[PDB]
This record gives sequence, C-alpha cells and structure tokens, in this order.
Amino acid sequence: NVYQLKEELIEYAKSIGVDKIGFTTADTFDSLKDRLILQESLGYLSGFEEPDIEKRVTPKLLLPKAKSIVAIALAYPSRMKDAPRSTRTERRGIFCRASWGKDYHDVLREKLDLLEDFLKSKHEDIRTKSMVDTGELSDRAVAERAGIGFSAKNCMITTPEYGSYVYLAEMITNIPFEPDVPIEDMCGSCTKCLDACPTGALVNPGQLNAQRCISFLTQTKGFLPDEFRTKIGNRLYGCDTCQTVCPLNKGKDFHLHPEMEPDPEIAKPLLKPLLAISNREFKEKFGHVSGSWRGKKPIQRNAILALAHFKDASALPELTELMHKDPRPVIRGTAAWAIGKIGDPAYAEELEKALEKEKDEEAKLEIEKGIELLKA
RNA sequence: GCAGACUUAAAUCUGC
Ligand code: B12
Ligand code: SF4
Ligand code: SF4
Repeated sequence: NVYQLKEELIEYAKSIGVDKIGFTTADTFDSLKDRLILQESLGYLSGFEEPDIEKRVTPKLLLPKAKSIVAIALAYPSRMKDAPRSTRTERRGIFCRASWGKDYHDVLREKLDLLEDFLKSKHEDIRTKSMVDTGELSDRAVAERAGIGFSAKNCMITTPEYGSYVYLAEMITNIPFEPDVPIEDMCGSCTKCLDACPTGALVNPGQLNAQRCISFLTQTKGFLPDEFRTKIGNRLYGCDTCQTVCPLNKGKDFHLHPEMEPDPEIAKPLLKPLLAISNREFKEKFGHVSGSWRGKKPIQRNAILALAHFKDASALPELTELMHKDPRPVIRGTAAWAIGKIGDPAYAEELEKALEKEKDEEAKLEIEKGIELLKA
C-alpha cells in the first residue's frame, strides 16, 4: 500500500522530468536549529531567510500531522552553446547558471503541482504542502536528509551524477513513507572552493558569511560597499566560482530541460543597453529569469560597476546622463563613482556640477569619491 | 502609456 504508492510516485516523477527524488520524515531539524542560531549570532546570515526559526525546523508546524517530506531535484545546464564574445567596444555582463532560461521557481512549482495532483487523485485524505526556495524549510536540509546529495564544503548540495548544478524543492505530506539514507561526503581533503572564493565568504568548510558572498551582494538594493566593488567583475546576478572550480562538477553539463537552456544574449547581455532599458523591455526580456526578482535596479547598479571594472570609456556619455537625470540615488552615485573609476579627466567638470546639486547624502559621498579618483 | 517606491512581477501607492 504505502510502499506501492511510493514506487508509483517515483515512476511518475521521473516521467514528468524530475531528475532525482528522495524521501525523509517530518521529524524536526534539531541540528539545523542550533546551526541557525549560531550563524544568526555571528552575523553570518543574509536576512533573506525566514525569521521564525520554529517554522524552519518544524515540518509538523507547517503541515499539521505530517509524516514525511518528498524531496526533488532537477539538473540544470552548465555550459552555454555559442556564448557571445565580450569586446572592448561591446562589453558584456554575466548571470549565474541558476538564472539561465526559465525561472526554476516556476519550473519546479509545476513539478510539485503535478505531484500534489497525483497523490490527491488516489487516496484520500492525503494532504500536502509544497515549497521551492521561498518556503519556510531549508531546501538543503531536506535534500540532505532525503539522500538527494551531501553537504559539500561550498555549502552546496552535491549529487553524484549531476554535481552541485541542481535545483531543490520539497513537498510535505501526511503519508508515512519510508525515508532514505543520507549519502556520503565526497569532498575529502579538497579545498579548491574555499581558496578560490574571491571574498573569502566561505569562512570555514560548509560555513558562509553571507554578507561577504558576491551572490548576496549582487542582490542588495543599496550602495555596494567599497570593499567588494573590485571583486564583482562583470557579474550581474549571483556567483558560480565555488562551483566552477569544483572537481565534482567536471563533465557535468546536462541539457535535460529545454526551457532551462539559456538565451546567450540575455544570460550574457551587453552592459550599455541595460542602462537605458525600459520597464516593458526588461519585463519582456528578463522578467522570466530568477535573477530579476528584486527588479532591474540591482542589475543596473552591477552593470555600472561592471563597466567601471572594464574601464569602458564608451560608456561615459550614458553614465554621465544617468548621474544627472536618474531619480534613483543608488544609480546616480554609482554612475558618478564609475565615471571617476574609468579615469577620463574630461568628465571632472560634470562630477562637480552633479555634486553641487545632489541632495541625497549618500549619493553626494559617492560623487566625492569619484571626483577624488579623477584627480589621481 | 512613461517613470519611481514598495512587497517581488503584478498587486498597492506616488509622479509626469
Ligand atoms: C538565503 C539563501 C542564499 C544566501 C545565503 C546562502 C547560504 N549558504 O546560507 C545567498 C544570497 C548568499 C545565496 C547564494 C546562493 N544560493 Co541560495 N538560497 C538561500 C535560501 C533562501 C536559504 C538558505 C539558508 O537558509 N541558508 C542558511 C544555512 C545555515 O542553511 P542551509 O545552507 O540552507 O543548510 C545547510 C547548513 O545549515 C548545513 N549545516 C547544518 N548544521 C551544520 C553544522 C556545521 C558544522 C556545518 C559546517 C554546516 C551545517 O547543513 C544544511 C544542509 O546542507 C535557499 C532556499 C531555501 N528556502 O532553503 C537558497 C538555496 C540554498 N540557494 C541555492 C543557490 C542555487 C544558490 C547559489 C548557487 C546561487 C548563485 N549562483 O549565486 C548561491 C551559492 C552560494 C553558496 N555557496 O552558498 C539553492 C542551493 C541548491 C544546492 N544544490 O545546494 C537553494 C536550495 C535554492 C533552491 N531551492 O534550489 N543563497
Ligand atoms: S558564490 Fe562566489 S562569493 Fe559566494 S561563497 Fe561561492 S565563490 Fe564565494
Ligand atoms: S571544490 Fe573541493 S572541497 Fe569544495 S565542494 Fe568541490 S570537491 Fe568539495
């Protein structure tokens, strides 16, 4: 009965494109609670997580009388077919692989909906509660306890066949399914991810200072701290460094889901056009990727910083207009700072003009930084 | 229609 239901669920999940499925109980996540209290007090959290620790570690609070959790994982592509070349006149930014093609929030919500349907179509009264990323549970904690993959040193859940390049989701049920056993650590004495992290956000194996992680920094809506502006490169959203150096990901390039295939012109887009983009054109072109959940502003800020990184002089006119006309303090100030960074002294007069008119205190400071740079 | 804010992609509010 319960065993047959479990095998039928696994059979259906694979047919609708789930790459890996696993089972765990609805027991509380005790070690996780202690861990979350630790990270919180160390200031190592991001603020993006659920504030209520009880709801995060107690499945039976989320779904009354729950008895199990079904965890699913989908592998996403890692290599890009015919990536467009970034030249001196035409510089390009880059999205992380978790932001290629169709938003996994929607892809995996679909798989969870079909699996909720499947169970509810058989026995009653099977009750469920699904979630992907935006739920209370820790998708990694569930995936680990369900045997999807092991906790690697880069904090990533890593699977034997697909590596770390997988999306995670889970469904809480009232079915007392038989749980699986967690898989073993494959990292060994390797430390490549820890050593290659540009900001040392990986303070220890399996421990992240989220405030120092590039991925987090690309999604903040305010001014990017001076400390990290030199380490973003041309990233527009997220970071893949602790994964692309990982030996467990060598050869892992799976094209199993067509809608996840990146559009090279929007995954690796031209920087300058992003600066003058309209809301409709952004919604049409970027509105269906995961990296647009905070809006266009963090992406544009990063695009500016990316141009400063490249010292693209051809971006100076658009940056200048942005400094003068844009109603967003973060955009004005960053444009001012980038202008000074690119290093053309001819634009110094324009910085002073902007300075004399700025009313936003923080934007003022960024202009002053930009002026100081151009003197040098 | 355009733009901004906000929580988060269409909802709410504001400006043209
Ligand atoms: C907040 C958040 C972030 C934050 C911080 C992530 C972090 N490491 O804490 C930021 C914005 C930086 C981020 C970045 C990324 N994230 Co993110 N993020 C989340 C989110 C919403 C919650 C994660 C969280 O609460 N972390 C807090 C820590 C404490 O817990 P946890 O890592 O989830 O759980 C593990 C630890 O607690 C550990 N642990 C427990 N006890 C102990 C004890 C010891 C001693 C140690 C060492 C560890 C340890 O074991 C748990 C299970 O592995 C989840 C979705 C979700 N709802 O769960 C996605 C999620 C974790 N992110 C994901 C992705 C894809 C990424 C990025 C790769 C995106 C990118 N390309 O930039 C990067 C990777 C950066 C990295 N190396 O961690 C995937 C991870 C998939 C996978 N294969 O593991 C998730 C699961 C989203 C999803 N639904 O697929 N993200
Ligand atoms: S995503 Fe980038 S910044 Fe964050 S821990 Fe990994 S390598 Fe470091
Ligand atoms: S780089 Fe090495 S230590 Fe880091 S996750 Fe990959 S195998 Fe593990």
